[PDB]
Amino acid sequence: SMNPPPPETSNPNKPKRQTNQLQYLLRVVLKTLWKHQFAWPFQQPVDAVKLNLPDYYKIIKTPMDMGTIKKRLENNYYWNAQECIQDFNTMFTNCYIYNKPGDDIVLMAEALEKLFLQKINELPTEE
Ligand SMILES: COc1ccc(Br)cc1S(=O)(=O)Nc1cccc(N2CCCC2=O)c1
Repeated sequence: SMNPPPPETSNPNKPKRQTNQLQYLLRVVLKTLWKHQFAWPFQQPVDAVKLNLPDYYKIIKTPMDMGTIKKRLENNYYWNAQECIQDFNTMFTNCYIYNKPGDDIVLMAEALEKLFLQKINELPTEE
């Protein structure tokens, strides 16, 4: 009960589109970060029970993780690339809010974010 319902990965009344940029976000950006040695804490919603983080969802009220983003991309949840990019940024931002600079989890987020930005820098112009 300490864990909230996970963020939705489908929403039938939400509008969505498929674009070459969203395809790139799944095939390149998500794939790259997913396979990284530092991906594992971010591959699923924070489990405040398993990880003994009872304060986590008192502090982080807009949770996000790459497991959710992966399913959202696979399920064509997004209207555009910016919506997806926002989810990645929410995930990083949450980490920096909850944890202390220089913590192991923050070092991992920072490495992933660096890679993220490198991949985003090559995002193709739309169509
Ligand atoms: C002592 O616990 C750890 C130490 C270092 C690492 Br790396 C991971 C863990 S953990 O995954 O067992 N627990 C843990 C603790 C604090 C923050 C986060 N997370 C996960 C993603 C977002 C976020 O804030 C998880």
